[PDB]
Amino acid sequence: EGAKRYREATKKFFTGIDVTTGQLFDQRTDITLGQTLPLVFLRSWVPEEQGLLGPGWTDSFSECALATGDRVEIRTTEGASLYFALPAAYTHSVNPDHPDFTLSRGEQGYILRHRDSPVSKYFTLPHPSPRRWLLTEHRDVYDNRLRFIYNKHCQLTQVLHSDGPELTLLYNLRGQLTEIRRTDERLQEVMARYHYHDNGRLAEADSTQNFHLYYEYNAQGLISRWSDGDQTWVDYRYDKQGRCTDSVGAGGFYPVHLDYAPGITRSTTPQGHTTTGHYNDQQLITEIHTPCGGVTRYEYDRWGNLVRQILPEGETLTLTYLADTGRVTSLTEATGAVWQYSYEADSLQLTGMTDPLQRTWLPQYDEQGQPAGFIAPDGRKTTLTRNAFGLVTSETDPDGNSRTQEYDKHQRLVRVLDEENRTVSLGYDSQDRLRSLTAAGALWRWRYDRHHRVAVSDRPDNQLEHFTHDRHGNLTCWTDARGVKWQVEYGPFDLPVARRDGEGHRWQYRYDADTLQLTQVINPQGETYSYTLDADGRVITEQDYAGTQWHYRYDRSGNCIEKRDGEENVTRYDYDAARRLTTLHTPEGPTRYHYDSVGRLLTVDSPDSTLHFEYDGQDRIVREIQPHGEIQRHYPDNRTAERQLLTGHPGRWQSRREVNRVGELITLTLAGQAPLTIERDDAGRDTGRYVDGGFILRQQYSLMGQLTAQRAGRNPAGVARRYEYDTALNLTAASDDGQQVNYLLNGNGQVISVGEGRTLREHYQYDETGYPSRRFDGVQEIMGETLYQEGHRLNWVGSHRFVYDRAGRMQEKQFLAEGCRLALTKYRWNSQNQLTGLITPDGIPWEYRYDAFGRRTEKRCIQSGKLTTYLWDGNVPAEIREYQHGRLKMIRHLVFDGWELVAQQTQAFTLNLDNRVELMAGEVQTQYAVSAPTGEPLALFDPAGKRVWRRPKQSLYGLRLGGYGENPQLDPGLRFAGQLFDEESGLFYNRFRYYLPEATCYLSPDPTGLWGGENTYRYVQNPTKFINPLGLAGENVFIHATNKAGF
Repeated sequence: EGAKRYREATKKFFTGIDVTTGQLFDQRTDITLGQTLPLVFLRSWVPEEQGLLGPGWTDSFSECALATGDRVEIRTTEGASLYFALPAAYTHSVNPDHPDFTLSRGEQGYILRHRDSPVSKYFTLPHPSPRRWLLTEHRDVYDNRLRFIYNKHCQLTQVLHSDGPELTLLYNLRGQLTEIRRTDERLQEVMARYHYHDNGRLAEADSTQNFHLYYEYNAQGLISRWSDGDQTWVDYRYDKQGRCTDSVGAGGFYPVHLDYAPGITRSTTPQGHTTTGHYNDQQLITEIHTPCGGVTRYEYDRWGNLVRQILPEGETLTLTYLADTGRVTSLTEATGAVWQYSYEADSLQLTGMTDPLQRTWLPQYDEQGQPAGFIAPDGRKTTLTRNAFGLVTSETDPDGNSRTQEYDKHQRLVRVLDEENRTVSLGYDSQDRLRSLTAAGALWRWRYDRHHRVAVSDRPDNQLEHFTHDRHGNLTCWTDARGVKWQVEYGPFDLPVARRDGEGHRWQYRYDADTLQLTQVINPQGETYSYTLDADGRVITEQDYAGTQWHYRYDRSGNCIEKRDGEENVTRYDYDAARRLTTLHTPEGPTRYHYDSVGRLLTVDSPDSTLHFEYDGQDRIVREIQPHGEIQRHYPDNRTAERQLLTGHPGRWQSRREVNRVGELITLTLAGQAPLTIERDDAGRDTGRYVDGGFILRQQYSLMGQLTAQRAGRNPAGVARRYEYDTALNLTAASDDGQQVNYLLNGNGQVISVGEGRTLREHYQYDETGYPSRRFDGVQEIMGETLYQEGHRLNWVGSHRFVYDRAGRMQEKQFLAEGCRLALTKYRWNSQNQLTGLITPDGIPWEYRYDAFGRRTEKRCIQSGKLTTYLWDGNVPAEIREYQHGRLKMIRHLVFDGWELVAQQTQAFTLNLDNRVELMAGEVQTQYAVSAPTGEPLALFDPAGKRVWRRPKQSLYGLRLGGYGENPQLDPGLRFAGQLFDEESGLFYNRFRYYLPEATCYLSPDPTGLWGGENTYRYVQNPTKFINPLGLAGENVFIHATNKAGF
């Protein structure tokens, strides 16, 4: 037939070119406006079609309908038309091959609507001369409109949007469209420009909001070369039948060769690796063969609905349909879980979904049939409200909490009022660019360049930050409020090839030609980090800056089934058909995972521990079983939670938390004690905690949200502190009781020196890579020239020499004094997680055990009888117990609010009779904490308000350099956020890695890789403004202090 099936553009497979036809796919958006319904000028390439922009180019404004007396054809902006049979005996028609569209008869012409959209298109203007009907408007069910106005001689001159926006089209004497201008409330802004070759084919397309592109054509009127005009281009060569055989981009990117045969298309790279398609007579892809092997197969209904998918290992996903509706009723996963759907009879709109656990959700619909909330499985309704224009003005939860929105006369959102009656106010330029935002008495403003990109930001503090974009919209330079410049450079495809710090040091990147994945990083000291890719683009080996290597192997479907490190340790993985990890094999044994029908973990079994979980209804966890204890969460209410810990000398601990309708803790209650009240500001920051007639804490914040003061005590000595900040928001000074400390920083915000009363206490220097290593003094003098081996691995630190393992772990530490004999500290790493495993100091050994999540469970020393056990409530401890000679010394129950300690209870046991009795069981004592921003506890207070413990004096990077005060036994054991102190070794325990304070570094390389950061052994850039709470990736403690160009 003289037709081609319509495809939805998500069912098409591309290389470089549509594999099924050898046809170039180009589709570019040039304008985008409007608030209620969108006004979008989009153009696409279809060589044998015409419209605005001349031969070959067609666009959203030139859609039309044709009617051959009883059949109607709609010419959409895709490569094919829609066909409908509409006799004079019928009001509406549907075609099973594109069942989303319905065509209905109109007053004059036809009306086309897509099921899941509110917008309908009216082809109701006769073109004077099958019969051609022009597009005349779009209309919402809300009677919003977008009107197309034609002059005499049937040119489109204007497009009017009922909100306000309004476009004028302009033509030259040859009728060629040359410009589109926005002509709206005395505006004259030019929105796009077009230029043509002498033959009238489109030569250029300059778009204010988008890109400037150029086009060249071969002698057969087919595209030969498009370019950015600066560094990007792709080149195309064609066969005698119009099909594309070769493509090459700039820089050697995307090199493809295509071979065509009837039913089969194979595409090959310059290396000879070949992908193979198969497709059926409807141009639906049936098999894909990848170059490493592996065959994926698809099977279709007679109307081209996908019914079955088989992955190359045999995972089979099946579907079933409601005969001709095109509506899916069952989806069966490869694990056998069945999902079920049902639809309304009169109109094919979803009335219910059932999941494999027999929970049912019911969608709800307003008048005009637009969604209006849902009924949850519990029977609890959520509702929505809409103004006369269809904009959501109210949303409501079954608790009665509600969120409210208000709209300008141009239907722009101008005020958002949230569930806690905090308000945000917005402001707009005449061109609808977001000009202003008022959030909490802080006012933000922005200015824009001629391409509608942010030029200047004007912060609440009256500071100016400047942005410079290239013509393509890549942020080439950022200038912060100190005038330091951060710069980054872009290559052939807006891939960044280099970036330069404010100190001026430069980094470089290299990309894979076939896939544009990152394959190399060059250090400012010339060291290199590298990936090697498979034929399928999988990473099969990576190599570290120091030259450590890892190797991987994969299965047919793409899962990773083996890892080999450089110590010859082979880790293996087995997966279920849903790609969940199901077994882990290690030199130390198997670990087994078990799941339910829905993907919820029920049991992890491991060489030395077992975890169990139970869930209740809303996928809250209600029980956990761990080694050493249990947790039982009650949840009596939507805004309450009660936790009980049972451990065992049987012990129990209870707490209750209450929440302020927006998720923030506002009260804490410990069983035997009067409650603690937490106050919240309009930004949700904690401004104070108090116990009635007792402890009170008060805190102040700047308009940039940084903490500027703390005061605490028996309000009616405590702590009394102040902070000062730079204009780039680095901390410059801190003071307590007048003892001011001063920090000075280089052009990276790294502390050069610490002065405390004009005396210099500490100073530091940094190398070209940012490692906090070169001459430094905190407690001893560290020299810079013997600090590192080959790749930021430690060589000499004072009188200690370090030896490293073949796998890049630290293996020994040697105190080579030359006056004393050998002192050796030994570490015994395992393989599952580079867990420390064991340690031998100058004498007595110590051993550690871990859970199945990487969370330490024990710490034992058999020689002296010391054991420490831990119970965990998530990413932070819940209970700690400490034993010697088989009896308790201490127990700590701890409550956290984020990474910041809020309260602590402690019982202290001691035998006094020297008889087999656990004597003098003491009384629980509650302490309330005051903490620094980066998570270090500063002081602890009695509920009555008396201070009972105070932090010793401390170095920038954590070294203790004062003495212990009163009550050293009440020290919680916490350092920066996420870390615990090990006094036997002087190491700070992060979850996945161990930190050495004396060297500012971790003992082992990053568990993830370059995702964690470019610096594999560095802890953090600045201990006073960053935290690293898991061992994986550092983050800013305050928002608005983040680097906007990236790092």
